[PDB]
Amino acid sequence: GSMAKAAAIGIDLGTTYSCVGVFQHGKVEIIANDQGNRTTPSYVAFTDTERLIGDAAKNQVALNPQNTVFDAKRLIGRKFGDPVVQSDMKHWPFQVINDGDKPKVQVSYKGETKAFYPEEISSMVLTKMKEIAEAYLGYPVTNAVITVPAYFNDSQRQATKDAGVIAGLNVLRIINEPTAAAIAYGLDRTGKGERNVLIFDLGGGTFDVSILTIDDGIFEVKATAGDTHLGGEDFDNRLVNHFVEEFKRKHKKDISQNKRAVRRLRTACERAKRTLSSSTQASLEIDSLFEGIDFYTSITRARFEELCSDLFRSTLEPVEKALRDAKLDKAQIHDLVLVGGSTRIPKVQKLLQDFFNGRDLNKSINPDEAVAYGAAVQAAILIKSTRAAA
Ligand SMILES: Nc1ncnc2c1nc(Br)n2[C@@H]1O[C@H](CO)[C@@H](O)[C@H]1O
Ligand SMILES: [Mg+2]
Repeated sequence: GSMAKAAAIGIDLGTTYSCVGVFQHGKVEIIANDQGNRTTPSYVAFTDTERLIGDAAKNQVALNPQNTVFDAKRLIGRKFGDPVVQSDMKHWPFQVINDGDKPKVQVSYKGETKAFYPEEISSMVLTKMKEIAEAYLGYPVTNAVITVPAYFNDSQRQATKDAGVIAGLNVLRIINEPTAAAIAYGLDRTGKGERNVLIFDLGGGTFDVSILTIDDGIFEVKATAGDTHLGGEDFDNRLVNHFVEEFKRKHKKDISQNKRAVRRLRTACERAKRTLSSSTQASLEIDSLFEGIDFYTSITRARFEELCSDLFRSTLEPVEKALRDAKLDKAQIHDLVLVGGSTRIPKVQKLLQDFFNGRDLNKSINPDEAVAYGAAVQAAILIKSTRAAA
């Protein structure tokens, strides 16, 4: 009669990390990749012999910075002359070239110089997310919902669809990331009446606040605000500067000019930062960090909180701005939703909860997974083809 239909997938195509989910048996499964990771780095690396995507690309970045591409989402659908592009290029070790006022990333790959459009790099990330899903489902996947930031314009949305098409995916719909996080919590399934929802999205490099109004399952974006210069990497930087100073005090040595030592320090700082979200202190243990000196130390959650105190407080400025733009008072927000791994920081949670006079934060769906979760819920809804009974 009618053959069983393959599941459709939800993909959060993130700036730094991507995530894939599938809605089956009345629930979402966020799919781990073959290294056991529930999120995959949005990285693509090029060598003389291979094209590596995800963890394999990020894990070899230290010695191949010129040919390992990341942050293509910051270039997608933008003109080469866009001031955002021009500023971002100064921070990237890979080459960005001008092709008819359209940026392309240029690398050494399989014996040649090759340039790729941002949508081609994103299609490579989407191919890896599709393969992650197919390894779990055990059959080919065709249909997907892909998410984008609410502030993406028509060109940025079309370039994201183009990336899905290059990857061999049928793009069911491009949906906003804050909308997908709200869908993950069923905030569009609460019946008749208006609900005001604030999405608090703190990423690796950027911070976004969105205010949505939901009325009978219909979403309206009421206000967006944020800080392009606020993310998890800024907290890592504060710990790096702190430990560089500590090594100077303790051993009378400045490590800051050995890239390997700085990199090993930063990698350790990011893990210590994650431990501090669950524990009140964390050890830092690096063997032969510089001049054969073992660096065995610790940091309390209180000291880390003091180090990033101004940065954590600054998340409340875009919250207040978004509320003024939406013409709403904080008491009028019905639901608060946390998105991004950096939102696990207890002090970040406390500052926001205190701002909203003790209100509960929706954080039960892993914040680095909520967007893919909502996208998977929507993908299953979009492929339904029920014919009405008489
Ligand atoms: N448990 C956690 N506590 C604090 N931070 C975290 C945690 N988990 C993740 Br993931 N992060 C950070 O989220 C960002 C995602 O690009 C990176 O800066 C990660 O370091
Ligand atoms: Mg995100």
